[PDB]
Amino acid sequence: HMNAGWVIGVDPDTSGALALLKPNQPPQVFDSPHLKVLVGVRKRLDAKAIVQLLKSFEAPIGTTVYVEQSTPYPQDGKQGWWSGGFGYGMWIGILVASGFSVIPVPSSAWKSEFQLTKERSNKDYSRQVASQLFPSLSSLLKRKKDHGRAEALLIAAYGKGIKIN
Amino acid sequence: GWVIGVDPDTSGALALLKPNQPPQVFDSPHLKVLVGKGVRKRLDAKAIVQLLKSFEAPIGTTVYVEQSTPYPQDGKQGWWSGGFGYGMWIGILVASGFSVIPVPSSAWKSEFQLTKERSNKDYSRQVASQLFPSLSSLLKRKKDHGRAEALLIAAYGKG
DNA sequence: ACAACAGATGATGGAGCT
DNA sequence: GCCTTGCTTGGACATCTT
DNA sequence: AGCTCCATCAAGCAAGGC
DNA sequence: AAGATGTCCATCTGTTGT
Ligand SMILES: [Mg+2]
Ligand SMILES: [Mg+2]
Repeated sequence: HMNAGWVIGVDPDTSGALALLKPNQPPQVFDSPHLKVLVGVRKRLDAKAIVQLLKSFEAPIGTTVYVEQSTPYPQDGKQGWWSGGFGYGMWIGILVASGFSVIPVPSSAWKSEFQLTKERSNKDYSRQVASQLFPSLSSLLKRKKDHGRAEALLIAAYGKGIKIN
Repeated sequence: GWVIGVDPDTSGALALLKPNQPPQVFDSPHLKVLVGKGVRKRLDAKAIVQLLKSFEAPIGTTVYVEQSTPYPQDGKQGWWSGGFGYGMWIGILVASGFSVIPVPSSAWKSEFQLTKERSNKDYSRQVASQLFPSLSSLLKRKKDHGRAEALLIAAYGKG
């Protein structure tokens, strides 16, 4: 049956974001909190700020959350393979440990519902798509670096349409 | 008062040191996921959460987690699994209210001496079964490296 | 400083010394 | 079956096409 | 702060041995 | 049931441009 609860979508990359769709209320989008961690320095997801961001929502138990399940290319550096596994594994861990119902979503699935093929590609037009589905947040999607916000929104609007049990 | 040590890899362990109760080690629960062709073993986050909750440890108990630092020669997939296990344990632990402290693999050497010569083929399992003779039974097979590693991280944290 | 862009795809931690 | 050893170090996923 | 060394794994998948 | 085919990302580091 059709999901009437709260729907969250997560772009788990280190410049990713989380979108929160409540029924009958305006959509919201949040950039993922990060840290300067010395390794010199790079960005890691901030688990502590994430959990307190999730705590702030005060969502019901078992609220469904759709997490993009992404898969680096053979030519991407091993460091990026590591970071990829880290953000994904941290997001699942926090969400599962926080009582959310977690659904991984292949990148192809949500891009499929919104007709983001080679022509009119997701990188060049996903922000625009998110804008016209959620006009109230189009101010936060006016920049290239906001690609993450847009994906989180479209992952959420994808999962919203998935019938549940 | 309580000390937990965690080896975060796909066949790692978690060790739990209580005051006035014997020490304990647990294998990390895993499920089987289907990636590409064949199946991969991943940490089961649902089961880990249940495990921690069963401990009934004080709020904000300190958990030492071994840092994942793979070699250049290692495959990309193993870099990814490394980051995954590490980030998942960190996620679960922080969200469950524990206090996480990352520990490098070499950190326990400073307290208990280890060297490239006379390398740990089975050396780790010996140091842990010395320090925790209660559990010498569950350390007698090579597969039990991860349990020894969890214990030894725990003993570093405690010390 | 913040952003957009271009290009390759990459170890890391630590102790001793300058 | 499970345990150990030896070896490289690695795409995943959906869609056509036999 | 720099900069020399130098030590630290693991995943994943075939075979054998039991 | 397979097998070949197609089509998807991103990190991390400098460099340029607001
Ligand atoms: Mg992504
Ligand atoms: Mg280890």
